[PDB]
Amino acid sequence: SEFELMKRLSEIKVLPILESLKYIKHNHASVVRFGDGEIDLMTGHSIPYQDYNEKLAKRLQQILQTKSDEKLLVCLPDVFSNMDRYNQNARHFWERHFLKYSEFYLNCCDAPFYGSTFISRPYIDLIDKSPSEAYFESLKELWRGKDLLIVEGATSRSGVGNDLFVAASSIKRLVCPSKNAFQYYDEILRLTEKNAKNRLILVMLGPTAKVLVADLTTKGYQAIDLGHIDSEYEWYEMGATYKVKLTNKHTAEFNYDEGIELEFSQEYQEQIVARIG
Ligand SMILES: O=c1ccn([C@@H]2O[C@H](COP(=O)(O)OP(=O)(O)O)[C@@H](O)[C@H]2O)c(=O)[nH]1
Ligand SMILES: [Mn+2]
Repeated sequence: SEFELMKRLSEIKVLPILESLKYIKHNHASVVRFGDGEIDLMTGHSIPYQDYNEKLAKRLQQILQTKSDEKLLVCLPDVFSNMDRYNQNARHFWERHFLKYSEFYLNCCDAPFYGSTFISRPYIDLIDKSPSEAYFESLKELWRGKDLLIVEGATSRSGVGNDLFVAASSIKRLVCPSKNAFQYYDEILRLTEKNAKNRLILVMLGPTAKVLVADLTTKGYQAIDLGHIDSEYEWYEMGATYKVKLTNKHTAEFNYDEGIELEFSQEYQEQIVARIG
């Protein structure tokens, strides 16, 4: 029975958002997050913004086997216990997901603990949004007073038009393709390294982000996979109750980057070190 698989899967232990953040800070750890799309890719499917690629799938599988330590926190969706935190559509989505991949989760995810993939998703799927302010405040402490290198796609525009990164000392951006970034992986890694001197690296780049963080970490850098944090922050700032489309940039869960009306932001443009693609 699926019910019995649900119970068995609750053996997986995830540190929820605030606990994950305490871990990252205490340890100055890199962070890689596995979401539903990564599992889809690893098992042979194409996902929003990234076509199936066998080399990518293999790297993702290797990275998932890495133990979490003071250098790197490996994260999973925080859905194996206390699912009642999430709204009905999210609960259904996630249970369907881990039931489909029960064999994957039961067999490949045997570490003593994982961080939360939802460090990038601190608002919209929660029934009780009261803790979200605290979540975002804790997140911001990661980059307060830091020089940042943000590696993201052309539509991501993380922090653009909002105050998410206002307390960062400086921002440089490596702007990559908004879809199929893995095709340019070697160049992305090469230019990230070149520009990372004395910077904290934040990556918003789908499955490619996980490989980048893994490789940067092996080279001794702290790099944090932050995914869709910008969409969540925008929804939080407007007090959104549902996933509303942003007009000026990519929006999480809108899976084709359609209908985007781009603006010219001099400040954003001046932050761009190079474009890849
Ligand atoms: O080839 C790609 C794949 C995705 N992204 C960006 O990656 C971010 C989302 O990353 P992820 O899937 O890790 O987000 P999560 O939902 O797990 O927070 C968004 O800004 C996308 O625009 C990108 O720019 N290029
Ligand atoms: Mn996602």
